[PDB]
Amino acid sequence: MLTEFDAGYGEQPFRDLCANYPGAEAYDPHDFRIEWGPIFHRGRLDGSARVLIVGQDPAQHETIVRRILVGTAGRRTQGFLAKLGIVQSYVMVNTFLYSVYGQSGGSKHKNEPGIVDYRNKWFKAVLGPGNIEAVVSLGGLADEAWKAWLKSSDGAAYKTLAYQHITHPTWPESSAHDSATQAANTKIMLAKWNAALAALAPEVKHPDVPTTLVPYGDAFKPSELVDIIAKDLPAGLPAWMRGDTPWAVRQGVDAAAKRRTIMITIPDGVIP
Amino acid sequence: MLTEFDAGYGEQPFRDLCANYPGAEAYDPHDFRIEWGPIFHRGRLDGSARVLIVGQDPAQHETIVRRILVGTAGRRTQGFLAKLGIVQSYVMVNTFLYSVYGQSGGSKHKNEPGIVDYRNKWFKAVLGPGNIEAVVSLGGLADEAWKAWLKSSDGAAYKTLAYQHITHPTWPESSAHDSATQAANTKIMLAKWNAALAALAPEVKHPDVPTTLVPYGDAFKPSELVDIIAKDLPAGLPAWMRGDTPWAVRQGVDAAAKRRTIMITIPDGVIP
Ligand SMILES: O=c1cc[nH]c(=O)[nH]1
Ligand SMILES: O=c1cc[nH]c(=O)[nH]1
Repeated sequence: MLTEFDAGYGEQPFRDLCANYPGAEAYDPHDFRIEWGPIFHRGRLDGSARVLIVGQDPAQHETIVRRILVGTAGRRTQGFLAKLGIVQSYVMVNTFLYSVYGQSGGSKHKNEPGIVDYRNKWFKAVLGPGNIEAVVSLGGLADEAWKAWLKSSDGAAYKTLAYQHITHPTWPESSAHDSATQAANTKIMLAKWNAALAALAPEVKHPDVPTTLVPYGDAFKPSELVDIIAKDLPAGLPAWMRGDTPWAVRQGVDAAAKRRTIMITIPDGVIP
Repeated sequence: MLTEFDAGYGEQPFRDLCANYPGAEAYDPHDFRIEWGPIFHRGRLDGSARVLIVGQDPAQHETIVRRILVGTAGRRTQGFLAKLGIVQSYVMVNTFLYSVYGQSGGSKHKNEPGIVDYRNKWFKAVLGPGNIEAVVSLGGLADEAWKAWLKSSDGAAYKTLAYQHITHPTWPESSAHDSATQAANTKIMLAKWNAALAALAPEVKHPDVPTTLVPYGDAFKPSELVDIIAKDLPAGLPAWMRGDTPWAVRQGVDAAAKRRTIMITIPDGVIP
């Protein structure tokens, strides 16, 4: 009928934010992939947001879509929020603007003023209206990011919020090699996720659709992997860039080659 | 004082346009690369527009920047407009939303009833404010596109509008293989261009900068290759995305793979 899209960052305070973002003076160019520029958010900036997701750092798919959480992690997160009856009314700022280069990480820089101060201005901007009913952090650094926000002047008012530390969507796969232990560490992730949902269900009193909580099983049921909605992607992008199939990856013979190149690859079935 | 960027298409009437665009029902999926989405424009949509550029079709350098004419062609067009003394005050629009898949030139469909009307839907919108001081078409289908606009109801008001059809900026390289023949067709494009500049310059009464008209020589002065300005690119996009060096190309072993894939590689010098 009509196809929805995220107009982007026209309205203040987001215009100045996207107009005045930090570079090498804050993010170390070797430890952070600043070469790809910053990806700022995913979701609503009009106030209709009820849940805030605090993620960790972008990847190759985010680098093309220019929105965060549009890969596997985001697709698992979508379903997580889908269980809360939340289908679009969300906001998702990543901790770090740029991706960590290695597991060396931003954790070497998690308390750097350049990173924290800027991130907090975004926190303040999305929470200002005060329509956020819950907060869900993805992983450890997201947690300390949310905590570091709360110990600040502007953050103190949000200590009563419904924050919830969550394990990082892809811990299973980055923690493990065999697929047995990965599934084993998937079962433990879903368990902790269920705990968080049980904790958050009562506090989200404005869902997009009223839905009674259906807990995760031992593994990811496909119904619980929801494609990113069109309203999240900028004008024109194709629906294969928000689908169930991977379409972006870094390529190179050595670590240097991989850092400079990305390959976009359209899934089979789009072209006749 | 910092970097700029294109908010996107959030103010009407452009958002509804970007929300209701034509797809396979208008652009033939075999002849057009509908697979990458439509790219809508480049430049100003706030009324500051002075020149309308009607280009032909997007390329790889337009599938990423999401803006049209951001490669060699755009950089030549950029240099062209600099001579009219306008450095930002422009609007750029293509004949086709999607790129042509082949050498034919997507002419077989140059008269569709879904392709043409939409292009005109944009024309009416960009001309609506009535501050457009000049029109420049790039190549044959660009030329025929402007004429097709003029033969319509809403277009009738613009037959008096200063218009110059010029050779498509990449005519030299798409014609021949030898450096010499490309070198031979060097002033044949400029000289023909100089006339259009001579013809429009007096009618471009509101430039961004008072500028002395300098006709083209026989070849492209490096100064006549102007990098695309930041305000044209969406928020966050790295400045290597709009530099003097190419950074995107199609790759594959057969024709099918090549249509599905795109390699982006960052130029040397971005990463220390
Ligand atoms: O943006 C992203 C992408 C993957 N994982 C995250 O935590 N954030
Ligand atoms: O946008 C573009 C890019 C290349 N050539 C064109 O005609 N238009």
